[PDB]
Amino acid sequence: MLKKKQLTVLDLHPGAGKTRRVLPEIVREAIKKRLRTVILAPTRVVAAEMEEALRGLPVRYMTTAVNVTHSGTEIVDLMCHATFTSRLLQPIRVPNYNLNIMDEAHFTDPSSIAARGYISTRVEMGEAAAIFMTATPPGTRDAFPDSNSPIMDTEVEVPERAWSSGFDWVTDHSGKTVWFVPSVRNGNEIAACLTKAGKRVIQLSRKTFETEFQKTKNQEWDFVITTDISEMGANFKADRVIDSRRCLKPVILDGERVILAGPMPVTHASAAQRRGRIGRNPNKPGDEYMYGGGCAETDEGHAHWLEARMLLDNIYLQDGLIASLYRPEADKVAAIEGEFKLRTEQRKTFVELMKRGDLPVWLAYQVASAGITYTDRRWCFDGTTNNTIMEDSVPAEVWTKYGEKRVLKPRWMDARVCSDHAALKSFKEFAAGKR
Ligand SMILES: Cc1noc(NC(=O)CC2CCCC2)n1
Repeated sequence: MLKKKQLTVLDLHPGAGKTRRVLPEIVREAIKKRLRTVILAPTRVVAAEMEEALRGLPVRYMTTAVNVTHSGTEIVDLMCHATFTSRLLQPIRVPNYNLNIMDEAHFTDPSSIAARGYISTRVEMGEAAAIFMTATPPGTRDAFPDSNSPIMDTEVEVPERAWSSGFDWVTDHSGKTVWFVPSVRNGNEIAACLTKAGKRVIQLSRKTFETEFQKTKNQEWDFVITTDISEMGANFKADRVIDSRRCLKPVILDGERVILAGPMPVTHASAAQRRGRIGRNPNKPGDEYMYGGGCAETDEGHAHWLEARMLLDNIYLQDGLIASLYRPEADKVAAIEGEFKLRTEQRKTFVELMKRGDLPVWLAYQVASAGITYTDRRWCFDGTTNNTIMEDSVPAEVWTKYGEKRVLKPRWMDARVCSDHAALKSFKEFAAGKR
């Protein structure tokens, strides 16, 4: 496993103990061999759970999700997927880790795909070893993998709107349900319907995950309404998963705008991970998985793989060489390696628009490659009229940094900047020069 030029896919079924049993074995083995090691957690929630499984082992925790005084002599680093890729993009020294361990290595967010591309390229160059930990490696066709205890799989019509009748099985349940919805706004409507029915609902999304997930432990609940973010190692004590089997897909249209297409079927990997939230207790057979559609390989043409190429094109590897995508997922995008390579100043802008600016990768690239500096926000208002951002059927309005009320009308339209109320609120602050 740990010998150089080796990439190992640890593809044990969900709940088989890859994180709490195998990972500590690997780490103390790497420490014994004096292997400089990075451990990549998908979320800060998983990072904290890793500290529990690795407590007592000398691990440097490069995340504020853990309150640990470090000795400085640790050769094992732990950080989130996004942090790894961020540090590669920034002008700071990143060690050339001899061992690279990515947990929940199926994560399809751009910074996770890029991290796999960079790591797998170093392995292919014979410079490092890597272990990708996931029950669902890229290209999985099995949406019903093995589990610790038998699961009741039922294909059933699943609501995606509020309902008044026809779905008694949803509310008649007396256990705890994790419900995968295609979007935040879709989850809002389902959540309000359940709450009106007397249910206690917790809602999880990417922006609220590292805070709202604590509620699943601190208070009692009946339903968790979650987007696909809970595919990344989120553990619940539930006995039922309701799966719409649907997701949104960011799609670049004509190379000039990003739309959120769908909802449309999830991949087999996503369906397996959603189902894999339950059936994890061998002493509690008969957890239920209700799914409301089929699977399809909807990661092809998905904007995240193009955005991953935008990131990797701007990460130094060796002279002019450029890291390739991890080969099992390299065909999901039609992109020329290097075509998004920016020069020094435009690359700095690109990085700042993604970090401080909190813009989607694709949008950050359009602005940076147009030669616009980070604080120049005139592009948020000089787009075409079809690019007018709407909220509550009225055009969105902000006060510009000059003190002028203007309609939000970005030169490049990325639907992710206004996918829900919170997203648009953040983009309005950006357009106003507030960060
Ligand atoms: C999903 C999604 N939304 O935005 C992003 N941005 C990035 O992954 C860029 C990386 C990560 C941190 C800074 C550099 N991914």
